[PDB]
Amino acid sequence: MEAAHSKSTEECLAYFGVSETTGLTPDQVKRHLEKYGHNELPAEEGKSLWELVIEQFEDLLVRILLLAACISFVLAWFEEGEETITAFVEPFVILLILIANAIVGVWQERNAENAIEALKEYEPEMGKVYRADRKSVQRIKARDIVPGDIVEVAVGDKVPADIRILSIKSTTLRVDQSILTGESVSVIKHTEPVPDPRAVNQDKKNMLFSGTNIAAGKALGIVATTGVSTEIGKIRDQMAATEQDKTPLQQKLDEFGEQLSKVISLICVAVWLINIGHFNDPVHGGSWIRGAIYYFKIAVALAVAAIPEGLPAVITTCLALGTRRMAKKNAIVRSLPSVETLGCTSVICSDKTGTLTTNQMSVCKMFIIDKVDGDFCSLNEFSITGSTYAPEGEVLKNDKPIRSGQFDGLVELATICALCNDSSLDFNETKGVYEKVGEATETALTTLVEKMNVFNTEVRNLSKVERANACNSVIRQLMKKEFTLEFSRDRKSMSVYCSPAKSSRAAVGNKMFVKGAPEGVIDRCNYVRVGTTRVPMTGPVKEKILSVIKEWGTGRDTLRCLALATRDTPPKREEMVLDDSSRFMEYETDLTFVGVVGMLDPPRKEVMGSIQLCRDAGIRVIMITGDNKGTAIAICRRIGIFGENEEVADRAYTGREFDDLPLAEQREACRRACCFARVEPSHKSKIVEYLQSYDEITAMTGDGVNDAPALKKAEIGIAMGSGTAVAKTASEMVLADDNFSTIVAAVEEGRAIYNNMKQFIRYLISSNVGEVVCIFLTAALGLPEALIPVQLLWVNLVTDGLPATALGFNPPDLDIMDRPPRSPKEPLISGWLFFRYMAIGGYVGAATVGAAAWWFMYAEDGPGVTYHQLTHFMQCTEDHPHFEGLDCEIFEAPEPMTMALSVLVTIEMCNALNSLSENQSLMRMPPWVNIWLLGSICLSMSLHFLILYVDPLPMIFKLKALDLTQWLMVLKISLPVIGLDEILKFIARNYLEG
Ligand SMILES: Nc1ncnc2c1ncn2[C@@H]1O[C@H](COP(=O)(O)OP(=O)(O)CP(=O)(O)O)[C@H]2OC3(O[C@H]21)C([N+](=O)[O-])=CC(=[N+]([O-])O)C=C3[N+](=O)[O-]
Ligand SMILES: [K+]
Ligand SMILES: [Mg+2]
Ligand SMILES: [Mg+2]
Ligand SMILES: [Mg+2]
Repeated sequence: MEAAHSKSTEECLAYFGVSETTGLTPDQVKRHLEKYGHNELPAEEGKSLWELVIEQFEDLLVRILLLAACISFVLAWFEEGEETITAFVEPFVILLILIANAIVGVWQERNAENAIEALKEYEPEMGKVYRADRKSVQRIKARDIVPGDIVEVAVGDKVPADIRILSIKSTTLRVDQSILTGESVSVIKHTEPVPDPRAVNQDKKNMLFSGTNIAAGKALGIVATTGVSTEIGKIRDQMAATEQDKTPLQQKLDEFGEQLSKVISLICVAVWLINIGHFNDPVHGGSWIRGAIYYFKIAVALAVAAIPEGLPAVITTCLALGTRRMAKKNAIVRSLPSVETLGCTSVICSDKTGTLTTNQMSVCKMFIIDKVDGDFCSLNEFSITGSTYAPEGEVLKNDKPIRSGQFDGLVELATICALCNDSSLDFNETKGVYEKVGEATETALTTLVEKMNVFNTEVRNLSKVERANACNSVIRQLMKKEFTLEFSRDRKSMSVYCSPAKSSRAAVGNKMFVKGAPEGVIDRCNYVRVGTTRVPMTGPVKEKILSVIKEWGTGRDTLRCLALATRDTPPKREEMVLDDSSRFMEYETDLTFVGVVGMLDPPRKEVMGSIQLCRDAGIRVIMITGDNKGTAIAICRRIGIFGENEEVADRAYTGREFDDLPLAEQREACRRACCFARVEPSHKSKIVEYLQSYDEITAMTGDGVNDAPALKKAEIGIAMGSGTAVAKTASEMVLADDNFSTIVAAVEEGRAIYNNMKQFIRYLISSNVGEVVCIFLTAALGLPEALIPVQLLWVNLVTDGLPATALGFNPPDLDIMDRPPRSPKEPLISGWLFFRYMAIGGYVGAATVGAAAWWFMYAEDGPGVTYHQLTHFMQCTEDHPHFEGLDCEIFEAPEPMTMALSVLVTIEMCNALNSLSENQSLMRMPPWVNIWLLGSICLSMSLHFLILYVDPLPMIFKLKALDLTQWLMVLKISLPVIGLDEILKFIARNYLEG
């Protein structure tokens, strides 16, 4: 039954056909279960199935490397008639890397969700119904509640379904709806229909919503909606329809691959076309394969040589360590490339209740009467530190710690807060936090008493369980609560009747403690207490009170105020009737004013500073709450979204205000406004969608069910640890300790990750360029091969593979978060940076062939051949006239190849130092800054000196120990690459941009 809110109670009972007193007949229950089903959502699919491994292979970089692994495998398997390993090793080790690259991927999010599921422990939901089976109320399974079921709820009960209220057994019924509507205060329910057409759940005050909590009172209702049809279920399907693209980092790596897939196709056809004349016609050789496609085969192999091969591992490595860093900061991350997405965020959309605030009422201000000199009235005002239900906090007077006990007025103020209270404080030892029992407004008073400690009770050696109501149990030993006068709307206050206990100080008679709305309570006061003494209510005194209450009610410190009073001479209890609550206001007269407490749903202490750090980084914060506008504006002014006296007007919109604007004017209002209040869960995603329409990477921070669709819509969703389950599943990042200052740390991380990522990409791609140039120059000049694929394989994975990993530990700049977020359209690799590594890449290729050629001609240790003999080494034969005094085996010597390899590994160690910064000289920013890099240089160089002197390795890498003087030549070739990059860096500093 949809829209049950807009229909009368008797109209709802007719829809299912069930008496209010009897209940559902088992015949009806059986029919109502086949026409509506079980009250539950589809099974939780937070299980990482083994089909989600293909998601790790959606990255085309891995796919390119996978494709390059397959086209490097086939040409060596069916050709050349050689089953050696040299051509076979690279095919499977690439495949061995990729399968291992996918391991960490499906293990990270698996380890993540196992920590997210740990956040909420199993507490099976139940429900209380009335049926024709038994007259007594029977507690049944929550899932077995059908629409049309007569359901009663009491204080503390979690509403099992979307229920239309029928009758409120108590005077008033308060319902906490923070997790669904973001409403900071509990709502009072009625039974009358709401004929509002465009009504939000917040306007539907005649129904109970599933998932919400009952604050106070009890009522009996009719279930109008169950299962996925409920307001929670509607959102579950709402986010199920919500679709998001790949993470900004993941899609930025993809476009780099599309650029690398082009040069892979470019050099594949370039080598194929330059050898024209030989191709496009069958020549002497290769008749088994028509067309002589031999030139195509060597072109494909050369294209594969351009792939950094080791790169898809060094990237995942960098993200992996950056993830556990956040884990140290109690931040759980779903996907690996989601650790960067917060580093390129332009707008952070945050929810209010539960996210920006603790969602726990806290008494922060509090005053009593100090002196009454007829015309002069002074007050004793106090401040209370805290922001949670925890008994942790001290009472201050004029920002100085005081003992509440030495104030007689405060002792009585506590006595009222402890006795006139139907709520308690409990310590959830499972979650390790303090939770409320009943109404938040009263629990705040309970917390206040525990913090005050008016009798100075030692509580040091008490467990957190019995600490929750320690100071309150001391007060409750003094007076005996005879009965309580429940809250009523016409009066807006409540009171309790108390008689002394244990005959202690029986000189005084019974008392009556009252609390309620200030103006209403004070109007019924005739006396004000000054410590222990009482004086009449004078005009000036009356004014001094109301002036402060009005001040605390608005402005700088907008609070929820509450006046506290006692009735020194209460009526005899036999002359009081507790049947009609309209008599209660009269009983609460001739009162004595004691004091007033100020409370609010306070912002988290880390929120204000975090917002400023985001602003300094150029990240605009925007509040999106379902709470009323007044509270929203007030919170914004405290955290720094708005100024103390800043004129908001159309920088803040409500649900209706925003829904009345045309679509064109709606998206333009999302770049101006920074506060949207009284907002449906639908609008939250729409605001995110609008910000994304201007190509802005926007984040979302929430905790409630109404935040779920927006948490999923954003590029990155951030869920609070003390939030709903659906919010946790809809997000990628989960703050485990609700620390808001973790976000700004995840921004610095994401900016440090991306910057370092550009570095070891440029570092690895430059090496492969040199290799391609080397292989090409060899085939161009007809020289002996300088580098064999087995050597380059070892290099790109080990020797310059892990120094690239050490580049992921480059120190963050000081100007890392004083600059705006990077541009979305801005590419990972630019045309300038392309030329930059292509220039040093070209040098590497020319240096490698030059090193080997040096050994053949001008090296004293070498044969000293001429250039013609070197370029015609294949025409060499025994006793060849043009090769006099030379063995043709000298062109297969391992010594010149060692030169080409030692010049390659050394030129990368120098390039590693240049890869420290992008535009900073080594003279300005010294190379001894990164100690992680230097360690990688030594280890890789250690292996290089290990790969020459060990003896078995030179026999498989075709190498030999280098000469003591020949090493000096290597340094005279490798070192200039520093000066090359230093030149490129020089015309970058204030010459490329200045
Ligand atoms: N309009 C109203 N309708 C119903 N109750 C009201 C009320 N206005 C105040 N109260 C009751 O007045 C107090 C101050 O209002 P506050 O928080 O400053 O709001 P204001 O700005 O002054 C008025 P606004 O809505 O036009 O903006 C409130 O405390 C309790 O009920 C409230 C309460 N509770 O959970 O909220 C619980 C409770 N018990 O016992 O559980 C008792 C209250 N009480 O007053 O006794
Ligand atoms: K997300
Ligand atoms: Mg290779
Ligand atoms: Mg919230
Ligand atoms: Mg108000």
